[PDB]
Amino acid sequence: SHMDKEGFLNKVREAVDVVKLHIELGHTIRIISHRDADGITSAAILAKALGREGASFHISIVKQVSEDLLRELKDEDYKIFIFSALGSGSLSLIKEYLKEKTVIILDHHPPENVKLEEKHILVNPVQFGANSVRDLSGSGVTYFFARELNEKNRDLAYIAIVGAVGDMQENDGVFHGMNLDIIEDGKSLGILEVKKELRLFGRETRPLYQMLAYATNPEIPEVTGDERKAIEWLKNKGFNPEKKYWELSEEEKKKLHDFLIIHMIKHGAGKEDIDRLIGDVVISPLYPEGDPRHEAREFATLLNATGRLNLGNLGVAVCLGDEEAFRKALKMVEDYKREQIEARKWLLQNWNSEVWEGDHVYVLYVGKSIRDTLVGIAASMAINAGLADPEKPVIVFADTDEDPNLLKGSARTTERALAKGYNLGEALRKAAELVNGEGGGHAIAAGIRIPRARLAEFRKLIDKILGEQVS
Ligand SMILES: [Cl-]
Ligand SMILES: [Zn+2]
Ligand SMILES: [Zn+2]
Ligand SMILES: [Zn+2]
Ligand SMILES: [Zn+2]
Repeated sequence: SHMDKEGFLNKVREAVDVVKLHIELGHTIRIISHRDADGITSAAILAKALGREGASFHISIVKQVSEDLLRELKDEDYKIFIFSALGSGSLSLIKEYLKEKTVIILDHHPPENVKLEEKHILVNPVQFGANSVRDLSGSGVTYFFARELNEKNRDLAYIAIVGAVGDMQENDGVFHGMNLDIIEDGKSLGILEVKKELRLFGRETRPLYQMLAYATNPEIPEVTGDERKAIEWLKNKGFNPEKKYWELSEEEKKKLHDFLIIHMIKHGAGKEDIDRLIGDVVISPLYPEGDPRHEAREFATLLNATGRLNLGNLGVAVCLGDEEAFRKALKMVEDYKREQIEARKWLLQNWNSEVWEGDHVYVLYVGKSIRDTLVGIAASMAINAGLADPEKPVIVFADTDEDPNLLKGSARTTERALAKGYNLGEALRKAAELVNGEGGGHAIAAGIRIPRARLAEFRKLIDKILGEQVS
């Protein structure tokens, strides 16, 4: 991909001029953001930037943009609404319910192909040639929005990268697009640094054997999910398994990298998984070593842990420096990682007996066996554990926490399937229209909410829609 970076920044300037019209008049800025790391960092960037301009703001951290949400926002008396890290897939609904309000969309998902009214400004790098999952995240769009508003907001560069890491925008091992420009801004201020290290969770707070056993993207053969074998392997290679990765010297890290690469080669791992095991890791000298805020992936996991318990507002406070909010949030990470471990064990046990395999898709309905906010991780795990054909997309459904008759689904696939022509966001958007649902997202990763009554109909429908995308 090749962005028109200046054309995108010109659009950012247009949105900044609009929001300053309302700041001048003392209008309270209504902010709607997503509950994962990309949305939480986005909300904190807006909260800090708008605080620097003396503006007032009201933040709501939500699970998605829905028609039910927009009907609630229609009755709110705010003059301007800012959607961050979401909203691109709901332009028609935003046009309908917020017609007489000013709306700013700071997002990176493929936008719905509809025209907007003059007071609804879409700020999306995809419209300027960006790859939606590599070149910039929602926190990155919000960062450049904040930077154009005030140059001092460059000190939010690390927070913006935390959201990009939460969105796995360095999933192939390196950063791309305007994420590299954010990194340069943070390096100029000395608030972040890019290392070439093991790209796994647990650099700061986990012992080495849990860092290896937790690895699911990519998995480490025979070691993933088995802390006892991880301990044996580390000791056999001359490492203290209880030591943390940050406590290793640079010489020991390189020795660990060599052993892991040899291990994956000996067990037949693919080249793409080997090449992304070691790569860009962003750390921040603003925080001490051993603190999860010191590394972007641990920081993002910490924020996701707060949003998992409907406490994303606590995660926003952590980004803004609330140390008491940090002390609470730190106690939420362990149960978050444990639930992912149990989710993988449930997948390995029940995939064969429960999965619905069509000609172009896997559809797995877990009921409540996996939390609805974890179906995206579950779908990726099925691919990364070898349960699913890499060229066949995986959709995992779970009952929503709020409505047992409503399902939340996440679709995930690989680059090999994208080469076949599959586009999960486009397919889910079309299928949702036919079963009274709401769906959309990236070509490689998308989500959908449908009534539980429509599950059997949806499986036949999405299999047909995906099959027609095949080039
Ligand atoms: Cl999703
Ligand atoms: Zn160019
Ligand atoms: Zn997303
Ligand atoms: Zn995002
Ligand atoms: Zn690149």
